[PDB]
Amino acid sequence: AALAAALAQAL
Repeated sequence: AALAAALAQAL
């Protein structure tokens, strides 16, 4: 989830 969240933001 952590990784999910961050990329959501990044992309």
